[PDB]
Amino acid sequence: SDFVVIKALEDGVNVIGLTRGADTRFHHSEKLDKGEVLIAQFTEHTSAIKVRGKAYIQTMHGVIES
Amino acid sequence: SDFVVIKALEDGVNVIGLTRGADTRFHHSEKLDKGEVLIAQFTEHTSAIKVRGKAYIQTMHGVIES
Amino acid sequence: SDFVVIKALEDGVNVIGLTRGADTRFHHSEKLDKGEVLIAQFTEHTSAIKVRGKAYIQTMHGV
Amino acid sequence: SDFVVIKALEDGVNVIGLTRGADTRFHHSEKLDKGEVLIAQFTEHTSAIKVRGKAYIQTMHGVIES
Amino acid sequence: SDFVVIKALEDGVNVIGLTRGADTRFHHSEKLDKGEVLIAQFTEHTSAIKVRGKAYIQTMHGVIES
Amino acid sequence: SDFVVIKALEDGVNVIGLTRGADTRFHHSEKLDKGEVLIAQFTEHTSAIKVRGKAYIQTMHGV
Amino acid sequence: SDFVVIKALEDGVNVIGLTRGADTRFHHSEKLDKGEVLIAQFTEHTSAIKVRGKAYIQTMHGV
Amino acid sequence: SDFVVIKALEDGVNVIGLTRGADTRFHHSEKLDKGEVLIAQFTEHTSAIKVRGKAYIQTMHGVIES
Amino acid sequence: SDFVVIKALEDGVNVIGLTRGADTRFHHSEKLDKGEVLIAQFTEHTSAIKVRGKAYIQTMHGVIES
Amino acid sequence: SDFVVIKALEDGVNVIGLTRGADTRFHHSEKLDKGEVLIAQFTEHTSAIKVRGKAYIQTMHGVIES
Amino acid sequence: SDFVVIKALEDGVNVIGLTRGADTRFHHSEKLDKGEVLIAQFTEHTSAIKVRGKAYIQTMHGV
Amino acid sequence: SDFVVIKALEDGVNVIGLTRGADTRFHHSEKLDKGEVLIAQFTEHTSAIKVRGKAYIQTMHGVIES
Ligand SMILES: N[C@@H](Cc1c[nH]c2ccccc12)C(=O)O
Ligand SMILES: N[C@@H](Cc1c[nH]c2ccccc12)C(=O)O
Ligand SMILES: N[C@@H](Cc1c[nH]c2ccccc12)C(=O)O
Ligand SMILES: N[C@@H](Cc1c[nH]c2ccccc12)C(=O)O
Ligand SMILES: N[C@@H](Cc1c[nH]c2ccccc12)C(=O)O
Ligand SMILES: N[C@@H](Cc1c[nH]c2ccccc12)C(=O)O
Ligand SMILES: N[C@@H](Cc1c[nH]c2ccccc12)C(=O)O
Ligand SMILES: N[C@@H](Cc1c[nH]c2ccccc12)C(=O)O
Ligand SMILES: N[C@@H](Cc1c[nH]c2ccccc12)C(=O)O
Ligand SMILES: N[C@@H](Cc1c[nH]c2ccccc12)C(=O)O
Ligand SMILES: N[C@@H](Cc1c[nH]c2ccccc12)C(=O)O
Ligand SMILES: N[C@@H](Cc1c[nH]c2ccccc12)C(=O)O
Repeated sequence: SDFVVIKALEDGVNVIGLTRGADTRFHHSEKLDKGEVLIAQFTEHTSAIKVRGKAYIQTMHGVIES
Repeated sequence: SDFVVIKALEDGVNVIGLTRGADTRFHHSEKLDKGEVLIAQFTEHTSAIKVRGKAYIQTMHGVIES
Repeated sequence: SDFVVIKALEDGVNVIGLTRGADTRFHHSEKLDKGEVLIAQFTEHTSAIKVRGKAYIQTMHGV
Repeated sequence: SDFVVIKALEDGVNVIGLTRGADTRFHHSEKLDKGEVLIAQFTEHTSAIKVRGKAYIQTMHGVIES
Repeated sequence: SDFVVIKALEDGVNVIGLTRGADTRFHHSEKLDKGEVLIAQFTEHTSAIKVRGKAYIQTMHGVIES
Repeated sequence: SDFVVIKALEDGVNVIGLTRGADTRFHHSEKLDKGEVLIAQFTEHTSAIKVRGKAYIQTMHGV
Repeated sequence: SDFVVIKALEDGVNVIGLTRGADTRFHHSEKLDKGEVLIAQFTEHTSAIKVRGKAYIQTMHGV
Repeated sequence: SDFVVIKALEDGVNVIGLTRGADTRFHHSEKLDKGEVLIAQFTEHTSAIKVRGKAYIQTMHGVIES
Repeated sequence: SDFVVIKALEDGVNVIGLTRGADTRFHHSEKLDKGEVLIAQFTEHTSAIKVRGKAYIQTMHGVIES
Repeated sequence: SDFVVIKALEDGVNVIGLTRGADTRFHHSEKLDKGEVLIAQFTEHTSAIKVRGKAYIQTMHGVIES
Repeated sequence: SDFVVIKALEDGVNVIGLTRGADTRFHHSEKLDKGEVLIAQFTEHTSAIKVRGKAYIQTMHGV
Repeated sequence: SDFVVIKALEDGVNVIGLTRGADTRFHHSEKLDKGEVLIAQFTEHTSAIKVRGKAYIQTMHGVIES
């Protein structure tokens, strides 16, 4: 099962889960302060993930650092 | 399931999901402002993804940037 | 399932999906303007994809 | 599921699908003008593919350029 | 399913499918003129493929040319 | 199933498990003191893990 | 299923299929003339293949 | 199933199993004195493992030592 | 399904199939003259193969040449 | 199915199996004298293995020599 | 299923199979004389193998 | 299924199959004279193979010769 690693590079980063299904809305926003890490899966309820703010992101595809 | 990473390189990038099935229409357009990232799977409802605007994109096949 | 990445290098690139089944016709053509990207899977309804117009294209086999 | 990429290197290339089953006949011919690309799967209805005209062809086995 | 790529290097190459099952006979012969290509799977009906004429052939095992 | 290796590099590192399902809340926070290690899986109940505090972290994607 | 690639380097190469089962006999011999190619699978009916005559042969193990 | 190797580098190292399920508590603490090794799987009952004390640890992800 | 390639390096090579089951006896011996090749599978009826005479043998493990 | 190789580097090494299930206790201790080797699987009854004494240990993760 | 290759480098090497299950005892010890080889699988009845005596041993993890 | 290649390097090599199950006895001994080869699988009836005599042996793990 696929997952995303997000490390915040500043205060106030948001990681937002978008709902799986015919409809798409934000179901949760997790706040990260500078240096906090979130390792989040794709799930039965989450089929897309949006990241706002300067962040280091790893997935199976590789890395993107803000 | 396969997924795409999109990093917006300018304001107002749109990531659009196209419906799976006999019919094809846009079901959702997620706006991304500069530096924001979307990690989005293909799903039961989305079998094609369209990106408009300056974006850095990674898939299983590699990177596509501009 | 397998997918193709198409980036339009001109305006009006057509990504044309062809029907899975005994019959072969286009059921959808998605237009891409210069610099726009489509990542499109093979699916229950699409078993062949045609690209008309100048495009950078990636598949599992390469670019 | 296996697939073939065909890029036409001249006008009037034909990509022809041959029927799956005990009988073999052409069920469809798709025309490609110079520079047009066809990415076609093997399917429930297509077990062989014939290409006529100068074409660049990729499969899992590698490349043949006319 | 496994497949074979055949590129005809002269006019009048024949790609022949041999029947799967207790009995073995030719069920189809596809003629290829010079530069024409056939990508052909093994199937429920075809368990051996015969090539006659000058051909460049790729399989999973490699290339065989002349 | 997939797992994460967290080594605390300060006292009071919190490894926070978030609920699998429609709702997202923390159901458990495991505290790690400096030098202590937690190897934690994704499971039926945990679909996201947050680490608060300075930590060396390994996943399938790298450190 | 596994297959063998035989290219005849003389006239009258015989590719001989032997019966899968308790009994072992040839059920088919396919003749190849010089330069002709047979790509032949193992199947429900063929569990051993014999090549008589000079031939270039590829399998999963090499040439 | 995935497993962890722990080698104690001092007396009194504890390897603790945390319960799988909605609830999370310690169910067992195995003490390791210097040079002693535990190879421990994740299981139906254990979905997280905690190490306290100076240890050399190997997992699928690599080594972690001190 | 596993298989053995045998090429005879002299006249009179024998490739012998030993029966699968509680009992073990030779069920067939195939003769190979110099330069003849046998590609033989392990099967429902054959769980061991004996080769007598100077032969070049390939399996998944590699090569043995007499 | 995963397994551990233990070679004793002194007399009196013990390899101890810990029970699978909600409860954890030692179910068996196998003694190894210097140079004796134990190759032990994880099983329906054993989910953790403890080694006491100077030992060379290999698992899928690599080697630890006392 | 997984297997071990034992080559005896002295006379009287014992390859000892231990019972799969709740109980652990030896159910079989196969003696090897110098230079003799045993290739032995893990099975429904054997979940641990002990080698007593000087031996060259290969597993999936190496020698 | 896994298999072993044995090449006899002297007359009178024996390849012995040991029974699978709760009981262990020899069920078959195949004699190999010099240069003769046996390729033998593990099976429903054979879960250990013993070689006596000078032999070159290949398995999935590598080669063992003398
Ligand atoms: N509700 C959408 C979410 C989604 C996933 N991938 C997307 C790509 C573009 C737009 C929306 C999405 C779905 O499950 O299909
Ligand atoms: N509704 C279409 C969407 C699609 C996927 N790939 C395509 C390629 C071309 C055109 C449309 C598509 C389908 O599910 O099949
Ligand atoms: N309707 C055809 C479409 C197709 C796929 N691959 C092809 C190759 C050639 C011609 C047509 C096709 C089918 O599903 O089989
Ligand atoms: N109708 C044939 C088509 C075919 C596939 N591979 C071939 C090779 C040779 C000749 C015909 C074929 C079949 O399904 O079997
Ligand atoms: N009881 C929790 C244990 C757990 C696993 N990974 C975690 C990460 C953080 C907190 C707790 C956990 C569960 O099975 O899901
Ligand atoms: N309850 C959410 C937790 C979650 C997983 N990945 C996420 C990414 C973003 C936001 C929330 C999450 C879920 O199971 O889907
Ligand atoms: N009718 C034969 C065709 C065949 C496949 N491989 C062969 C090798 C030799 C001779 C015939 C064959 C079968 O299906 O088994
Ligand atoms: N009828 C035999 C054919 C065979 C396959 N491999 C062999 C090796 C040796 C001798 C005969 C064979 C069988 O199906 O088992
Ligand atoms: N009848 C035996 C044949 C066999 C396979 N591997 C062996 C190794 C040694 C001796 C005999 C065998 C069986 O099916 O098990
Ligand atoms: N009875 C425990 C044994 C165990 C496995 N891994 C562990 C890690 C730590 C403590 C105990 C264990 C179980 O089956 O889950
Ligand atoms: N009858 C034993 C044979 C065996 C396999 N591996 C062993 C190792 C040691 C002793 C005996 C064995 C069993 O099937 O389990
Ligand atoms: N009867 C034990 C044998 C065993 C396997 N691995 C072990 C490790 C240590 C001690 C005993 C064992 C079991 O099946 O589980």
